[PDB]
Amino acid sequence: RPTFYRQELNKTIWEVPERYQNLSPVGSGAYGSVCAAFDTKTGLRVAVKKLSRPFQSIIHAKRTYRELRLLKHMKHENVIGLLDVFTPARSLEEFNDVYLVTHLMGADLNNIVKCLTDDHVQFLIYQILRGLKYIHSADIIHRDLKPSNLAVNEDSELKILDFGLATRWYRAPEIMLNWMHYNQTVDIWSVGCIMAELLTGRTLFPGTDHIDQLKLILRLVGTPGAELLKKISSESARNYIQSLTQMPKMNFANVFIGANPLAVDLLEKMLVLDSDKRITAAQALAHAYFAQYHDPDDEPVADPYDQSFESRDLLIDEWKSLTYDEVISFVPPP
Ligand SMILES: O=c1cc(C(F)(F)F)c2c(-c3cccc(C(F)(F)F)c3)n[nH]c2[nH]1
Repeated sequence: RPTFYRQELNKTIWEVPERYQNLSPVGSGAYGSVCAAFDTKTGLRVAVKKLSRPFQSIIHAKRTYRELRLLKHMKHENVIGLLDVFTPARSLEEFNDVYLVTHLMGADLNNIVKCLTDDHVQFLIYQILRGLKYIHSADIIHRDLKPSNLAVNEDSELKILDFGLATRWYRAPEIMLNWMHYNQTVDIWSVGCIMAELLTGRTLFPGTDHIDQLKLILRLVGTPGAELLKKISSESARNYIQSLTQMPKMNFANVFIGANPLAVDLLEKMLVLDSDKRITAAQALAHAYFAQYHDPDDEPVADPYDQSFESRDLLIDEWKSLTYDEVISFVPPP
């Protein structure tokens, strides 16, 4: 056990081992607090997230467990992964705080949209796909892909954060409609919204609520055709969709006027209404538009990921304790 030490950071008390010096705040919400820090052990500058109220309820105890499990598993250069996880507690008894350490990045991909040429787009969307491809392959849906959770370095290396746990502007139509069985291509939808915005400077679907959000989607990709109408289970949804004014599928080359044609082509493939026909992350990597970056032996997939716990209803002391085992078994990466 290393030697810890204490300090007050704004509202919160922080108790981090001595290897992290010069804590400084960076942002905080109901995620927890994040500080910037120096890691003496590795020379790296890191982000340290102190979780807010890790075990208030059954749903926070599960959230905490899930998030430790996700971070422990992600090892890929376009996806955040865990440098360290630690607590001040020295037994299960006194365990009430969990800290996660990851590579610092602070800028997010919005902090760029308000500053975006063609090759900059290519490199940025190719990286997101290369990380979705890894993510999807362990059988995980990000579910909330959006500019603010895509972090970029000063040399424009990109990493996905906040995966698996979950702004309406980037959600697929099927989620707006509440479909309970959506597949991984909801993430590819959002990628489609994000590349649009980068090439043009504008939000593609700045819906002002969820009905609006959908009006604006169907305006570009058209109302459902019969092949798709026939796969909708839900009475009420079928009825919703089918009761709007019929809208034709727009020509993307008009709407994206003078974008690279290759880029317009990819969009047209990401933004298919029918989620069964949307391109996949692995197939999009092979698309013409990443001609300059695509390499099939440098686009790895993930180890299997045991998500069997998502269907367990456990006590608050049980997730707490499963988390604890996970903090303990943590083997730092090389
Ligand atoms: O019970 C359901 C409910 C839905 C729900 F998405 F519509 F809600 C669906 C969908 C589905 C998929 C993609 C896009 C759409 C669209 F946005 F075009 F309407 C619907 N496929 N199958 C369903 N079965």
